[PDB]
Amino acid sequence: PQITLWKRPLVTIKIGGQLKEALLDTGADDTVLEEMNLPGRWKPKMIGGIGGFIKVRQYDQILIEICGHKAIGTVLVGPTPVNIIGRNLLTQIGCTLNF
Amino acid sequence: PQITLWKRPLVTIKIGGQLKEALLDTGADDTVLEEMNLPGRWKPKMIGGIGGFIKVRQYDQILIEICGHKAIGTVLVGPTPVNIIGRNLLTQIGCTLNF
Ligand SMILES: [Mg+2]
Repeated sequence: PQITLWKRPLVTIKIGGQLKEALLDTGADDTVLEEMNLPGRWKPKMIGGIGGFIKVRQYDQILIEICGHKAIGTVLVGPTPVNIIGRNLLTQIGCTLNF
Repeated sequence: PQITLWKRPLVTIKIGGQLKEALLDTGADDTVLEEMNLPGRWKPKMIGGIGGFIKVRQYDQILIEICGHKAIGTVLVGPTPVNIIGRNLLTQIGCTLNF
C-alpha cells in the first residue's frame, strides 16, 4: 500500500495466531508488542534509555503479517504503551519513505 | 527520494537560517527541534504524557526544507533528545510509507 500520514499509521497485524493493531514507526529501531505468547527461546532485553530502561522479552525469527505482507524477524514483548512495528520489520517488508 | 529503513532515517534540514540533522519519524505526531531562534509569536505547549510532560514552545507557519523539499508548518522548540520531523511536516512534503 501507499500510506499517507495525516493520521497515525496504524495497521492490522497477524502474529502468534492473533490479530492486533500496531503503529508503523520509522522512529523506532525495534518492534515491541504488548504481552502475548510467542514460540521459542527468549532472553530479557533492556530498551529505552531516555529517562530509564524497560525490560522486555526478545524473541527471534517470529513470523508476522503486517498489513497483508509477511516478514520474519525479532519481536520484543513487554509493557509498551503502543504496539510498535519498528525499522527491523519495516525493512523486512520492504517499507520505504517516499516523497 | 526513496528512503530505506536499515538505518535511522536522518536527513539534513534547513530551518531558521541554519542546517540541522533530524529524524523522519512516522511515530511522532509533531515536529520538535532543539533550541533555536524562530520568528513569530509562540506559546508554550506540553507534550509527551507517558511518564510526564515536557514544555516546549510552539511556533506556527515556519518554513523548513526537508531533504530538498520545502514545507510550512508548526515547529515545536525545546529540550528533545533527537530532532524529530513528525507527521505534521511529513504530510506537508507529501511523504508516504510504501510497500
Ligand atoms: Mg519514537
